[PDB]
Amino acid sequence: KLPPGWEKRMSRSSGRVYYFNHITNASQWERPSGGKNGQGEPARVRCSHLLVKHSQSRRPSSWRQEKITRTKEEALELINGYIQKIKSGEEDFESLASQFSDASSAKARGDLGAFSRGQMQKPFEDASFALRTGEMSGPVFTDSGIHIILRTE
Repeated sequence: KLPPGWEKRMSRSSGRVYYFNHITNASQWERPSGGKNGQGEPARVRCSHLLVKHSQSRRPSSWRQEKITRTKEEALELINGYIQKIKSGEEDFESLASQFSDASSAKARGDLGAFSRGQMQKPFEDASFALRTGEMSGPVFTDSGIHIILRTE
């Protein structure tokens, strides 16, 4: 049971049971599903994203700063921080993407418009098509950096 990529898990050195998606890297306390079959994946999706680049990004540079020097671990720490902030309700995805995304799409609040498979980098693509409308991904790693993805359509 459970939608694609989803599996029930438990925290190490902890007992907290939760659900994790191996494709989007998303984690949540709520069970992802409460019967539709042969549904497959959407042929086209619309997603927004928040990208945090690091020194190993295929291009350690963005509109935010001339030279990206933070490491991958530092970027992941920032990504985890944005996720937690969005999940608490303290900040919203759009405002954080507009302010802190190292991607130029920040001017459009992270919105990338609609796309099909074969257009984006594989990891980003895989997470995007495994998301259901309104869902947000966990940390997704690509050559560009680390992203937080939100499917809007």
